[PDB]
This record gives sequence, C-alpha cells and structure tokens, in this order.
Amino acid sequence: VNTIYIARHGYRSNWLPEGPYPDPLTGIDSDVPLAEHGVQQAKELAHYLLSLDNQPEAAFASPFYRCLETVQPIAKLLEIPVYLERGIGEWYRPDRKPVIPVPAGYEILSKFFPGVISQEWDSTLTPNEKGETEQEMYMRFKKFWPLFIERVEKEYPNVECILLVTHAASKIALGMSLLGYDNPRMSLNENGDKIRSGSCSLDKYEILKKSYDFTYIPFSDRKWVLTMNGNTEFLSSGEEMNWNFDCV
Repeated sequence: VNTIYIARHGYRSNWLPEGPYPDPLTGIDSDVPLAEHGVQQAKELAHYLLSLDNQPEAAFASPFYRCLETVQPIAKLLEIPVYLERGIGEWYRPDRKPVIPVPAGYEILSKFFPGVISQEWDSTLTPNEKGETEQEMYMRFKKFWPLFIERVEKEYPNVECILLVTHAASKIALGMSLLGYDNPRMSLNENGDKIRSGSCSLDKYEILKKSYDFTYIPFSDRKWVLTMNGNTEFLSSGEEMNWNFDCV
C-alpha cells in the first residue's frame, strides 16, 4: 500500500434543526443514519473518487451505520469491496452517557447494506468498550496502523491504494499517527495548519518514494506525506461541521 485515502462520513440526521429524529436502525445508541443531505454528499464523494487516476481498490469502514451508508455509493460505483474495521470506529470518552456505543457486526449490517460488505475481514482491534481517554485513543491508532497495514498486505498483496471511512476525531488521529506526530492536537506545520474534517471530507496520504520509478519496505520504515487535506471542493455543500480537538 502506497496511497491511503481517509474520508469522514456524511451529514448526520441528528444535526437537523428539528425532530423527529430517526432512531438507529441497529438499535445501538447514537448509531444514527445520514440525513438526506448527507446521502447526497456521499454520492458526490463517490463521483469524485471515481474520477481519480489513483482510485482506491478496497474500502475499510467504521461499522457505525453512518459510515456504511457513506461508503455504500462509493463501493457500488467503484466496484470495490468493503470491510468492517472496528479499529477505526468512533472515539467515546469514559463516562460518556447514557452508554458507550459499540457498533454492530456483519450479521446485522449486511441486512441493511446487501451485497456491499465482505465478511472475511476481521477487525484489527476493538476500541475499549468502556471508552478511551484522549491519550488512550491516540495509542489505539498508533498500535492500529502497523497491524492493519501488515494484514492488508498479507491478505490483498496486489492492493496499492485503499480508502478508510471514519469519524471526525478518528480521521484526525489516524492522520496524525500515520504522519508520526507526538499527539493529535499539534499543528502540522509552522503555518498552523491542521487536518480538516468536515462531513464527507477527504484526506490523501502517499509514501515518500525510496526508489526511482520489488523491494519490500516494512510499514514502520515508510514515511507518509499528506497530499490532500480535508478536501470538500467536490461537494455542492462545501465544508460543513469541521471538527478539531479544540472542540473538546
């Protein structure tokens, strides 16, 4: 794998100004569906990814419903498999109320998204079901990356470009840990830039090349470069609901 795209799911139903708000179809607390506005964003994200020379060849999704609903049009249009990855699920802190949500598995989600999800992929790890402190959450992602890419490359040796569909904090923490920063709150550079994470925004990471255009490079020896930061130019909505750690 030499290219990684990371997207946030689309606009959430609970963000609309008034109820009634649809109940989670899975029965899981706060596992809400996309707003219609968010389904439109997901379709526009799909069409943008379709247009790329360097398209993802496989998608890994947080098993929260809103992430599956976002990846569905992407997978159908690009004709790529979708794998459930608990490792990139939402960040909940301990004592979050009323409960810490734990997302559903294949048995349940395959009913809502028929023909989309491949069962063969098991999760790389499972976030603490009692929640995670900020430090623990970032450690979750530092641990996740080498285990995850090692498995991807064993299972799908010919896949060079992948997509992850995830949540706001997880998207930023994934990117900051991939890039090797000490913590996810830091700025990227002296300009003060941060990874932007609007709904259906899209990040791209590429490896720094070690040869002129096979020599295996362990994941831990690869240097990644952020080459697209929270792009929403392909959305008719533009950027909505940007989140960063200043929001906590």
